[PDB]
Amino acid sequence: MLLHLIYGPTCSGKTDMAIQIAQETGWPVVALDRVQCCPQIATGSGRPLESELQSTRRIYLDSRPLTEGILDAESAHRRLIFEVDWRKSEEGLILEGGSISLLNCMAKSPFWRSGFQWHVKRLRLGDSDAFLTRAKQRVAEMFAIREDRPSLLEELAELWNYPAARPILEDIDGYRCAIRFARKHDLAISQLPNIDAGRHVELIEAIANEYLEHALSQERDFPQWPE
Ligand SMILES: Nc1ncnc2c1ncn2[C@@H]1O[C@H](COP(=O)(O)O)[C@@H](O)[C@H]1O
Ligand SMILES: CC(C)=CCSP(=O)(O)OP(=O)(O)O
Repeated sequence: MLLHLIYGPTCSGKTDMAIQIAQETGWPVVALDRVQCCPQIATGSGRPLESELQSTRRIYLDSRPLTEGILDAESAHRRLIFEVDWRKSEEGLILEGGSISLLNCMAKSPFWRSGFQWHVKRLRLGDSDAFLTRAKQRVAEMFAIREDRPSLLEELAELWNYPAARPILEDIDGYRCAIRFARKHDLAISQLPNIDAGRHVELIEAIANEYLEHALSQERDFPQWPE
């Protein structure tokens, strides 16, 4: 089997790159992401829109309530090995994502050491300013009110109802920022999606800066995959 590994920092265009290869080849893409396995934060966690898949398939390693905690990395790694192992008859698969703890498991795992052909692509963080520009547009996309999917702020207000979701979302990019932003301005979290004209802009810029923080960590902690 051919495994087309696309990894790299947040807001690097990885997902679209993967969808395009998947349109051409017909192969599924397995999301190398733990946080995307909670569909209740589909939007904030980066899941492509159903419209954006262009009819390609995108495979998550689990589907789990947020309050069950984010999928741990060794469990996600067991799962990934299984989604690849039972498709072993197929020409190729696309593995795309930015999970730091999960890429590190793949790099320690003997499973990948043997038995596959590979095309490996590592996307890198650009200049920070260009990064923040892409980040801010991404966040505004995740903030847009559509008919077909809850916004980030809507996902957050829904879950804030459940006290056990609170600690968990405080450890997730975007959400952590949005929560801190609410307390900073004395806003109920319920209120974030009604927020004045130019406070929308502060919050977007604040999240983008949390995304770049994360992308810096990804660049530090990522494995160096051989290619
Ligand atoms: N898709 C995602 N969306 C939001 N935050 C994420 C995402 N993936 C990782 N994180 C953050 O980075 C830490 C996850 O570690 P990892 O999966 O090992 O990169 C999480 O604890 C979140 O704080
Ligand atoms: C880490 C966050 C906020 C979203 C996950 S999707 P990504 O950000 O890994 O994706 P792209 O490189 O934009 O496809």
